[PDB]
Amino acid sequence: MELRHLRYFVAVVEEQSFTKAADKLCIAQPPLSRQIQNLEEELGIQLLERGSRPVKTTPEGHFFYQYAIKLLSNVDQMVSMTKRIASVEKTIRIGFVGSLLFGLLPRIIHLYRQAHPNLRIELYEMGTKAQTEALKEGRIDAGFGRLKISDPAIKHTLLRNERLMVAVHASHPLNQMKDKGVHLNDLIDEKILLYPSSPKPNFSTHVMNIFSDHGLEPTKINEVREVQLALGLVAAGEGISLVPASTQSIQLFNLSYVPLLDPDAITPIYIAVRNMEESTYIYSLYETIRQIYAYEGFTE
Amino acid sequence: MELRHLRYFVAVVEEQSFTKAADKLCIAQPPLSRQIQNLEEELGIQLLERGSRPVKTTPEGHFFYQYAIKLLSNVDQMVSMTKRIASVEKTIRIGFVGSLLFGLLPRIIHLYRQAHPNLRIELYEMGTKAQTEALKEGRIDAGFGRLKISDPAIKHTLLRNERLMVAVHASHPLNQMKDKGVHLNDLIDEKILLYPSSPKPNFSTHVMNIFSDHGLEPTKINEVREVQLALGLVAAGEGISLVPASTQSIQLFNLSYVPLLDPDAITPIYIAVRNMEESTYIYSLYETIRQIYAYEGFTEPPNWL
Ligand SMILES: [Cl-]
Ligand SMILES: [Cl-]
Repeated sequence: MELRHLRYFVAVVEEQSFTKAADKLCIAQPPLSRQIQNLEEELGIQLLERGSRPVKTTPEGHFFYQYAIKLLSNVDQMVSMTKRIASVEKTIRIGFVGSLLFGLLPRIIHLYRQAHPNLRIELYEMGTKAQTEALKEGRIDAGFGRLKISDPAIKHTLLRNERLMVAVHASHPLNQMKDKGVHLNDLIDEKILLYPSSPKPNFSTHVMNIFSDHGLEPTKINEVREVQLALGLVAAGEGISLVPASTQSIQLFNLSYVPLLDPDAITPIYIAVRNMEESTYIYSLYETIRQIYAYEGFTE
Repeated sequence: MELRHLRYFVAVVEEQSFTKAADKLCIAQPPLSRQIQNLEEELGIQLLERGSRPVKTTPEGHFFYQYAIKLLSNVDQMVSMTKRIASVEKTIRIGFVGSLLFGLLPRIIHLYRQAHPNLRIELYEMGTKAQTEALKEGRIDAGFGRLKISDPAIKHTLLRNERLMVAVHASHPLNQMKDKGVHLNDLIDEKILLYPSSPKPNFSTHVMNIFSDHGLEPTKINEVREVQLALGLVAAGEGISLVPASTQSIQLFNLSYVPLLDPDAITPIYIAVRNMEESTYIYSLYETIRQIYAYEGFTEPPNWL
């Protein structure tokens, strides 16, 4: 078949008539019907319900239609992307901490891909310290993390203040405050599961920092390997855990998330680049972030 | 006898029923009638003509009733009167951490004082944790500190972000950077003097928080008793220290204060009050803070009114 067949079919489904679609396609109705008849026989499948006056699709017709608008949209994308390629083949390398996979970062990267069709993008999971060294050595070009950096060779900027939340078993008394929220102070005597167990500093450093900023130091603490351990163990009755809000991407039976009322019970997200960085590719990454944030209704 | 006896008797006389009086006093019938009996047997006279409904007094009981209600009334007046002659002098109690003595706090208090000449102002040196408990128990009315509070019964408000500075001996290599400043990262392998040694959390807890916020954990740390010890030992060649910028009120020979380039190398100042605080005395304290800040060229903290 040809793209003509797909375009002819889609117009008929959208206009809901053989003659009405012919007007927008600028052709006569007899040959338009033949093409669709030729498409159906070439497929050996009935796509349109015959013979409806306001034409309706069959089960396979509806399926083929949704596929077709997507395939024809890909052609449009192909053409548009080809005309905006960078002549010199570039690679951009991005470091990130694992917790960022649960929020906006992936769709930011995906959007970034589309802005530079021929750009090779390499993604590396690394902590903040590793990010700092990699940047200075030029092994990454941007790092996304949750900790501030002290280093004259690095420029870090606050992107957003994500809220912290408490993961609890549904039967925990604190789950009564699911819609109201609680204070860090309410958590002082709980069994608290910190994570990950990876090289420090990491997210568990931050959580304990947050308690410490409020004059608090929990003593019933257990460090577990990764987020899923923390949440799985909470779901199994082992205690509670503090998580970034986006970790709600994980929902488990009898696991519940409770908001925190302390204004500074937060986990900031930063972008780190080299101090003297001015690559258009990195400015473009910043704008992609801004684009996504705007769609989400963020400032900040 | 006790006042209880009088209240029980008065109730039976006034209701003319042991049941109606029992339901008025929120007690069972038996104790009511036994207690009156104890009174009657103690005084040696019959006060009530029991057996007859409605319940009425003897001649003796009728007289006793009149003295009893007056006596009970007199007791209530005694208590009310005693509450009246209790001190009319208003006292405001203010908690603060010692490091704030080097900055704007004393002049804020002095100005506050001038605004309220008949007010007793009491000042107590205490840490954020003790402040929090003192506020909840009403032992202070406002607390000034350098740490956030997590307690639903307390409201804390950021007043200003004070810069941290590095205190060094004048011959330290870091002091070659006095004009430009240095980074927290530059201090990681130095001998750092933390203070004070008073109950945690305190200023040393905050300094190490600042480091930890920036992924740093200095290992050459020595806790000393007080700020002057820290600065004195620096001046003596024992290491370096991190101080609030206002601590520059203390100047020692060959002691040099070096700026930090990290934007978040700061030590915030907070006022803490009870969650539902609305006393004009405290609003006035708060306005005094804003007036002093405006005079100093500091950004004013947000409006109360
Ligand atoms: Cl996010
Ligand atoms: Cl000050």
